[PDB]
Amino acid sequence: MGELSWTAEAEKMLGKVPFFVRKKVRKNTDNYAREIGEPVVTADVFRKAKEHLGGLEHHHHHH
Repeated sequence: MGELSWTAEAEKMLGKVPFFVRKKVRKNTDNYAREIGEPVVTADVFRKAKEHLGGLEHHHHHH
C-alpha cells in the first residue's frame, strides 16, 4: 500500500485519458498530492495538478 486515495471525481477525468498515458498522469498526481500534503486525490487536486503540469485546456466556464 503506497498509493494515495483516488476519488471517482478525479478518475472520471482520468478515464478520458488513453490507458498508455493514464499512468503518466496518475503516478504524477500521486507524487503531486503527496508533495502538497494531500492524501486524497480529488477533482480539485487533479485540477491543480493538471494546471501545474500543463493546464493548456481552456474551459473556465463550467457553471
